[PDB]
Amino acid sequence: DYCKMYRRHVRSRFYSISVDLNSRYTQLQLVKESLKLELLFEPEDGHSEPVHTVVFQGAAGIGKTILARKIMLDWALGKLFKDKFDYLFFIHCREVSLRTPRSLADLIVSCWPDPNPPVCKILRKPSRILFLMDGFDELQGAFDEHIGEVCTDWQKAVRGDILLSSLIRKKLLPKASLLITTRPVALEKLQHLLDHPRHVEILGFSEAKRKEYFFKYFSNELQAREAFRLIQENEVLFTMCFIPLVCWIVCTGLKQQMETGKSLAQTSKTTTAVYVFFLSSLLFSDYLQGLCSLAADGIWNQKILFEECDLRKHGLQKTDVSAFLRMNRFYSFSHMTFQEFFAAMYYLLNRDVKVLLENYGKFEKGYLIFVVRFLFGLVNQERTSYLEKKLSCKISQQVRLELLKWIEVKAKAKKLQWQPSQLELFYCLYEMQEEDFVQSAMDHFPKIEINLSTRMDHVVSSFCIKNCHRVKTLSLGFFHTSSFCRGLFSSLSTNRSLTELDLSDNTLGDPGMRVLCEALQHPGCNIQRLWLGRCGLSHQCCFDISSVLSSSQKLVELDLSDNALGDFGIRLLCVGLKHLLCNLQKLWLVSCCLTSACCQDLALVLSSNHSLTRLYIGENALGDSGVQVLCEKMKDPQCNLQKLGLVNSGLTSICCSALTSVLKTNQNFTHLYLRSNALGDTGLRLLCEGLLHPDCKLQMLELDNCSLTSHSCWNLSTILTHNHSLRKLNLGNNDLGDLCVVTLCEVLKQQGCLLQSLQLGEMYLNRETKRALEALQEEKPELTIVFEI
Amino acid sequence: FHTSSFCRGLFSSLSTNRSLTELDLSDNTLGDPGMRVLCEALQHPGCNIQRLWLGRCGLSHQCCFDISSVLSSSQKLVELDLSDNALGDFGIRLLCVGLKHLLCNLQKLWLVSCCLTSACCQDLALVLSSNHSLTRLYIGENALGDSGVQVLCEKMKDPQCNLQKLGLVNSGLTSICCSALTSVLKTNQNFTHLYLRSNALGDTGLRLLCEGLLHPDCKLQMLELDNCSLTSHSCWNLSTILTHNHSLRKLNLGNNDLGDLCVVTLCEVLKQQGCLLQSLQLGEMYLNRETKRALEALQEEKPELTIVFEI
Ligand SMILES: CC(C)(O)c1coc(S(=O)(=O)NC(=O)Nc2c3c(cc4c2CCC4)C=CC3)c1
Ligand SMILES: Nc1ncnc2c1ncn2[C@@H]1O[C@H](COP(=O)(O)OP(=O)(O)O)[C@@H](O)[C@H]1O
Repeated sequence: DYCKMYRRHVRSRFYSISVDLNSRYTQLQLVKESLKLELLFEPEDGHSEPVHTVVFQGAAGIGKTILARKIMLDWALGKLFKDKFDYLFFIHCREVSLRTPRSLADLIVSCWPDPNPPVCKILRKPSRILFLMDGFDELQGAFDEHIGEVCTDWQKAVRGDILLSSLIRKKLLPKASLLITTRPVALEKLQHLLDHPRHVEILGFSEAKRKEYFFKYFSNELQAREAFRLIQENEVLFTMCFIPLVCWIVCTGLKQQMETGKSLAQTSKTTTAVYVFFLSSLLFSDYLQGLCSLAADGIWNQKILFEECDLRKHGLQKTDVSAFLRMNRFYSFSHMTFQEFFAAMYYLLNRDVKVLLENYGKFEKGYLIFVVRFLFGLVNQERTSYLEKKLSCKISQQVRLELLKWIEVKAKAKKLQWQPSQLELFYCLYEMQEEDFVQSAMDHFPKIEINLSTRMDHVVSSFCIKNCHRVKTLSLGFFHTSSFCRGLFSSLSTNRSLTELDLSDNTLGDPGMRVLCEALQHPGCNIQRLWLGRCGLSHQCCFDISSVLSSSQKLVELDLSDNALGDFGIRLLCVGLKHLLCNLQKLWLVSCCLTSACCQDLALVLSSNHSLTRLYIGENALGDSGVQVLCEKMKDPQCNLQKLGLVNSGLTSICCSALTSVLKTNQNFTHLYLRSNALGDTGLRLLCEGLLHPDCKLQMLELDNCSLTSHSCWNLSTILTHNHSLRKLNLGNNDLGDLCVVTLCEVLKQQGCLLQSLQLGEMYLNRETKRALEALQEEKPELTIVFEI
Repeated sequence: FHTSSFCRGLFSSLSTNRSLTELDLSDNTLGDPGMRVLCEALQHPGCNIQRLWLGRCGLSHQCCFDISSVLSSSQKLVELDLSDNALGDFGIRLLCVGLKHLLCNLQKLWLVSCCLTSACCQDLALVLSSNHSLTRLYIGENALGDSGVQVLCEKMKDPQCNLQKLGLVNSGLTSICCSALTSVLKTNQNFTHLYLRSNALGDTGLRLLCEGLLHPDCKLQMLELDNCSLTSHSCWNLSTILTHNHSLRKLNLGNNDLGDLCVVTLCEVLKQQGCLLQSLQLGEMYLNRETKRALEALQEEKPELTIVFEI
């Protein structure tokens, strides 16, 4: 059969990567943004748009190419896509040059062993055909201008980029399958070309998978066990080994060490500089210059399949082929990271460094930063000296100052979208490992925002913020953590500059919140502000937070919105709040799944803590009973509460009498919110009962969506005519009628009203009403209106 | 609520009424012949009506001839409404004859949703150079387009033009007419207000408006941009407008995805005392907690600068 012979041929091609593939292969961890490899293309939901558009993301050396070759070999061995698919094809960006227009026939002929495939027979059922695009970072060189060029003929010879762009949007063989493996850097535009794709990220080895990989690498079990033990000797190296490429490099280095008699613990002692130490252990200035210039010209030209002319220009000769390079004549680097490393080393042995600084972005997915990363690696004073004394060369030093200036350029720029993320900057600053320069070039980050998804991220963040000395606002993202939280927040207590800490929407969980709590109550921490919205906490964290409040006198405000604390959680918090050393001022408790029962406890807080100015207990099933319980204790003039809020509390007019008492008595209760409460006109009249009081101080009174009516409208007129202190108001979603609006207008006309804002959003008024509102805006422009819906 | 005889019998006395000043007839389907009857009722010298609203009356181009005669014969009428009547470009061509008359004292003219096109715009231009009493025009919700707006503006750039509060709500414009609007802002010294909602101006259009907004001779006292389908790329231009325009005192940005960075930059720009803005709206978008804190702060230290950030 044709499929059997083609599968045998691709098995022959993909048997090795030399070194055998499957024997050295080890499983990886992948999660859809764990998704099993055998569970790839079936739709989890029965209404999935074509499953044929799946995109893959991963780091450099994560195993996208190895995953592609492994799935191809499985399809060549009778494992996967036998009863489901029939044909699998391989397309590579490096081989498919964008300058030469081609067709799908060319790709099939290249993939087929026979230069004369049955093209007529194999282009009838695209369902059982899957096209693979590996290394997508070499395709969008002209997608930004070729949006409208569409080709749908399989036999038509059109530029490779245009043809693949046509393939992506499912119009050339629309029912065929596609599998694209990409770097995650520059997907922002590609998702526009994608028709309901599935983004799957690759995370690499776990601990057991790492041990399996060392077993499958070394031919000696004892040597593999010693390598494993020395990997756990260095925690940093063990964390770095989640990338299979680093495992390969360290295994080869340990092989070279033990065969030559060198000790293996030296490899473990070497951190963050695996590539440089590996190169030094493996091993002339003309050779280095030629190879470095070859890598640099490949960088500019996006060329990997070098020919003789490049080596002629760079002075490289036939005797200049080594292990890093590979001859196929075709010259190609074994893995790209090596050529970025050589290009980075070039600029320290066009030599103008500014090409790296500003010509970034000309290549999709940012080849340069990785390059520049090793630049920060090499410019390290100890590493620079070691490079000079190991290769007898000299390293330029103005490059460090230029890179510093680039650091401030990146930090202080405005159009921050095009630049790569700040986590890349922190990777660089961890790579270089120069304390004074890190501190000096890092004092330019008053506000730090980072999103963490692996052990390496946690380690680099720990180092970076530990180096920080002048940071004020800090945010974190645990995008998937007791050990993680400990490792990060241990340094935060020692940080004497931090003042605001954002952790909203992170599912750090309850034990992580506990870890944060014992981190905070250390006397060194200077955090005055802590936001914890939607953290997924519960009543357990309230005990720890209460301890923090009773022990810390620097914290000012605090947020706990949308955590199911409950009335028991509030009961736990009030113990800390009532403590005489609590300096809390603003306390959010929105949507904390509360009930009226907690309200009583809250009352004691208002008579035990005087620093609490504004409370926000909206969106809870408090009710009239709870509001009355709060108000009854709140009527004391000594109570210092200012800006209470009861948004969507399900109240009624019953609590309005208590609110009236509060307004009549308290002299500091300025603001007040009541939206989404069925107060009614009786409730508004009851509020008016206290609003007219000469001792009132209410400086705003929101009533949006209170389900009001025009019966208490005279009360509105009275409030405006007599309240000389109220300066804002809201009436959204209240059917008051045209007569009420015009009476409001005529009341506002006089100079005795000091109102400075009013909203009539979202209702249908009249033409006469609109004229009256325009007039009142005309003669008095200070009194703003938002009447327009 | 169900009229030639009816209209005659009623409006015969209205001409003799020496006290009436405003006459509302919105939503009445009095038809076109009834509107004619009203017209011969009005142009009697005794009538003192200064205000006539005719929204959704179901009129057509036929009534425009009679209304033009009324305008050319009456010197007491001040404003006039014709919203949601299918007048058409021919109806506007008929009206402009009366409007261009030297005895027309019209000040406010609504023409919202009059089924117009760009062709009428040229005629309207002559009005602005023939009638100086016309202060505010409202020609929104029509398929005018960039060509029509350019035709209006090209004649509108004269500093002698007395138009103040033009409006182009939902006119289907684009950034092309923004250069003409920039010229208007650069030249005219009385064009205070201006509406542009529901127009796909874009960030390029906002930059083009900023080109004339920054002019020291500007006088624009409000600039609505709600639902203009904006973005954060021209955001520096927003900062520049607030930092340099000392006359603008209102603004609208509803239904514009500007992003958190833009909102916080807006905040920090507004912080300084060099900004005289007295209102701003950020209705109907999803902001951030830090954004909300910044907005609450700017409301705290300076209470005069109102914000409607809450959706
Ligand atoms: C921000 C984000 C998600 O980490 C990212 C964005 O872009 C990339 S990547 O595609 O540049 N890959 C890499 O940097 N891999 C990589 C890493 C380390 C060490 C090495 C490599 C490559 C060889 C040595 C240590 C952590 C990652 C990653
Ligand atoms: N599944 C795997 N099993 C064993 N080694 C792997 C695996 N994936 C990657 N590697 C290691 O990574 C190297 C190849 O990296 P590659 O897959 O080309 O990275 P990328 O896919 O990011 O280009 C090989 O030397 C190999 O040792």
